[PDB]
Amino acid sequence: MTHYDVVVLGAGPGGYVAAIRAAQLGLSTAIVEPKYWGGVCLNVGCIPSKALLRNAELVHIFTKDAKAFGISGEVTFDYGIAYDRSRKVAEGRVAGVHFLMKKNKITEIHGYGTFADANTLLVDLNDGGTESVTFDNAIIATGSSTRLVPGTSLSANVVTYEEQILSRELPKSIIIAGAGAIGMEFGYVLKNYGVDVTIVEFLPRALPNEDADVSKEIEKQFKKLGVTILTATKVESIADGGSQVTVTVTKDGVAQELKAEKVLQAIGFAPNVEGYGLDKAGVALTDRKAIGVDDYMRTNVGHIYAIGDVNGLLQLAHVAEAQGVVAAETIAGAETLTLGDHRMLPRATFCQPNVASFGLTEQQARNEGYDVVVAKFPFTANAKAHGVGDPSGFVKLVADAKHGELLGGHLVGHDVAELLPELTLAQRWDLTASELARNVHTHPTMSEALQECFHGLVGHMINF
Amino acid sequence: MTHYDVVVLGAGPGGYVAAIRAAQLGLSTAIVEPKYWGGVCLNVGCIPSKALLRNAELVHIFTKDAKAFGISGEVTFDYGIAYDRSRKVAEGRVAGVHFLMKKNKITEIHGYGTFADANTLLVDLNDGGTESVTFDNAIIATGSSTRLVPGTSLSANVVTYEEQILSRELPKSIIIAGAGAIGMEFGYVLKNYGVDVTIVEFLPRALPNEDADVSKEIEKQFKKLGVTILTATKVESIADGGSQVTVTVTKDGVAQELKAEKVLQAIGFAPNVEGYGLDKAGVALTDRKAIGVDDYMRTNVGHIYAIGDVNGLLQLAHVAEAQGVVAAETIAGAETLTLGDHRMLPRATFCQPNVASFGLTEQQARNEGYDVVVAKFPFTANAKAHGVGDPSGFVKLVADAKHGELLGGHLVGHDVAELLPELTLAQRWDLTASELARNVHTHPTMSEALQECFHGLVGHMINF
Ligand SMILES: Cc1cc2nc3c(=O)[nH]c(=O)nc-3n(C[C@H](O)[C@H](O)[C@H](O)COP(=O)(O)OP(=O)(O)OC[C@H]3O[C@@H](n4cnc5c(N)ncnc54)[C@H](O)[C@@H]3O)c2cc1C
Ligand SMILES: Cc1cc2nc3c(=O)[nH]c(=O)nc-3n(C[C@H](O)[C@H](O)[C@H](O)COP(=O)(O)OP(=O)(O)OC[C@H]3O[C@@H](n4cnc5c(N)ncnc54)[C@H](O)[C@@H]3O)c2cc1C
Repeated sequence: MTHYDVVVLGAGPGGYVAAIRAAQLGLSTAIVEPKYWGGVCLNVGCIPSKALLRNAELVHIFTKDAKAFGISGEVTFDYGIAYDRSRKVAEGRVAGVHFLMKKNKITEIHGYGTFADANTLLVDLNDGGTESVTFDNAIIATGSSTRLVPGTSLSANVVTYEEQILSRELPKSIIIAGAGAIGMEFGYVLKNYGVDVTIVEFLPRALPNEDADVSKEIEKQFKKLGVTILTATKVESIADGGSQVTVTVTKDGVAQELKAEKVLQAIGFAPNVEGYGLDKAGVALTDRKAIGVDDYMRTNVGHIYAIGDVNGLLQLAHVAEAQGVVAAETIAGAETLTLGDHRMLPRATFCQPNVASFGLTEQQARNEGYDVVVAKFPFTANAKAHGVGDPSGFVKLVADAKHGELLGGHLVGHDVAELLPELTLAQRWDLTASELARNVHTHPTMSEALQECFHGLVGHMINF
Repeated sequence: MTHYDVVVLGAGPGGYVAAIRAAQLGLSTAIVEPKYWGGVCLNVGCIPSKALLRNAELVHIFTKDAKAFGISGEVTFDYGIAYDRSRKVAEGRVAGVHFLMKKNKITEIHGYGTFADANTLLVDLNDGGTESVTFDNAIIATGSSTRLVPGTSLSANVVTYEEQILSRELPKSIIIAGAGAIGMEFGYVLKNYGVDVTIVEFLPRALPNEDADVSKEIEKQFKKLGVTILTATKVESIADGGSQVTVTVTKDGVAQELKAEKVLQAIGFAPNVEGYGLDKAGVALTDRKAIGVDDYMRTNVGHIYAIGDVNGLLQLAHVAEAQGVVAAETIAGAETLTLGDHRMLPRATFCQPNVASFGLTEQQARNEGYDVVVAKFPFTANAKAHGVGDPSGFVKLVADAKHGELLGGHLVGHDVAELLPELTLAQRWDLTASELARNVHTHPTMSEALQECFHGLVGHMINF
């Protein structure tokens, strides 16, 4: 039936952006989405959570630091309003997507898509109808879905980020499976609102993907916040009894029964790869059930690309958009530039203090065989940190002794997730610590912490 | 009979930092300071003021968005406590300075220095003594002082940043002369604490040194705050009546009276150049009554350098430090790098929303015959901005069409002062919009605004 130069499956951060880039390159484009315009990110992930995170932060300040700031008076916080605001922000962002589609003359198709042929797509319109769509190129951005603990299932008390982020009421207590960004974030929010929070992690450290120093620090903050985190603990089963939930866990042989009114499943996310004829299109998967892809987001099938979480490279919004652009451009044959080693891409957990990082960890760089060089500067020695009321955290940078090329960056502190830009730019365009050390940073700011690390990397730090 | 390889006048940011770099380079160093160790910045400038801006920010967040965040109850902010914190933060930084002086084996000389020769310094010790010190090199970092309005004088109710920032009690009202960073910052603090603030600016724009777009925006914010700003108005005279101060001003060829309990004078700062025998050393001044220097902070006298506000290039703390390094490095004969066109150096106003900028403004870049290219991006289209509860402001970039080289950056919004690093690094190391547009930014962050501008600079944006 209808035909288009390019058709994207999914309107998440990766899908709607790849669609825009395709449109900007003069390519007839259409996007197929049945539910979430803006994907999980805008509707029930990035956007809404960051809103709640901010609310939780203020509850923290006007509580634990009220006296330190000369604040008096009895004050209370209604999570309901927090919830409502988060939904409003999301709602506004979603509206933006539809605007962008209209502005770029991108055709929207409201329904579920299924590959019938290598260049045909059968769509189940949300109105009940059904239309066939031919395409010379296709971009799969179907995202991913939360992976539950083997043997367990979702119920009224055992939920995923989705059902939890849409709850206007909070439980008296909760048990979170997974100490990843998403798990830590909910822990921060919930705890700040009076919910007893226990976080269980199979690996030996919270935020295991991060550098060991970062994990150790963020664990200090959470324990200080009142959150109970259990590492090297394995979740055996989750039994929802109605009045409460019993999660059996094991650690070094000993097994105990943890009970809470609710349990959030967040151990990981597995790409959505089944149910829409990926096999009929010819697209192959990986040993990890992820869509195989090359440096150009291209799949085993030439005209079919896979971007976003569906390829499991780095399940993060900005990555999905980045791959989307690389997908569209390469399709149009226009100038593009592969992202390269996806480990060099930035990431951040938005609890307070923030956790931001990129590249390899100290240990990682070592095992890799590089001539590792490390510099670490505490925020207790930063003026801005003291002025804002959060002197915690630090900036740890990793480079190679040869010419001083950055290998990675690991930060923890007040909104440090904004300090990554300079680092990645330098690593991507080969700017050594020597050049970084000659860049003047405004005073007084958190960024100065980076400047000192640049100095400690090259020669000696000044204000330390 | 004491002699040193290098002698530093003034212990402000540039001073003590210069002394530090010198020591690190194995140079016998001594620093002369009679009053403020850490200079105006750590004692009554940067440091203390930033802390006060943080308290004011929290007062603004509550009084205006308390319900928007679901905060219920009535609280009170005690400025006296805010004041006490600012002093603690300050004394902490000062104490740190002495630490670095000892750590680097730098000799502290407590007293006022006066030149007698090009290699001899007479010192009026604070203990009443009077000794002399010789040197092979000298670094003049005597900072600046408040330039009063012609014909006016200081008094009990007519003060400068020093008396103001050091007062624990607040006035019922105040008139601030000068809409520069310092003036605007004080307005914000005082207003948020219940004071009736009126700011008078000779020029037709607040923050006239910034880009017109930024000035307009910041002017709108302050109006909503309740701050009265009179631009294109000249202060004719200030009469301290004891129980009331009268400020005669002229706007539209018509003189009129403005009255308040106090009046802050902050129209500008003049480099400290007299009273310490600069002529005895034979150091020349510019037509602006500032110590002349070359790209290496070198004065007309070969072994005499001047850094900081004293040279009036760019009166800021990071600038002073950066110049100190170049100075000390040049003396020691170590590899260095000139800062270059000081106009490209970053600056920021720490009121909320912040104001951050660097390089040329749009109009300046045009007047200088550049093939100007601009890219603006609003924060209302930024996910993080909504999450934080302040989508106001924007990011304006200006570049040259030749190769997409950056000429200037002008931002306004939530703590945007932390977003300059990437921009100045690129401008300093010939990275263009094209390389900048290929740098992925963590989502969702304020820095994503930069990323959009980069795109709209190389061609077309994405989320707008
Ligand atoms: C609570 C939470 C917080 C997060 N916080 C962050 C953060 O701070 N930063 C960050 O970078 N990432 C964050 N993430 C992750 C981020 O949301 C994902 O990385 C991102 O959404 C992936 O984008 P995507 O476009 O690949 O897919 P998704 O956004 O998952 O979108 C896929 C879309 O495709 C549609 N679809 C699927 N199959 C079909 C089909 N067959 N036909 C038609 N449509 C289909 C779906 O309905 C869906 O809307 C967070 C996630 C969660 C759950
Ligand atoms: C209220 C206020 C807020 C500010 N906020 C900021 C901000 O947020 N960010 C920013 O970057 N800048 C800010 N500034 C500006 C910043 O403080 C100055 O740019 C910086 O202090 C200049 O450093 P300096 O070393 O040149 O001189 P100063 O710090 O002024 O120090 C000069 C020192 O020299 C000493 N001295 C003078 N003559 C002699 C002599 N003959 N012998 C011995 N010692 C002598 C003095 O006693 C003094 O301590 C602010 C300034 C004020 C007033």
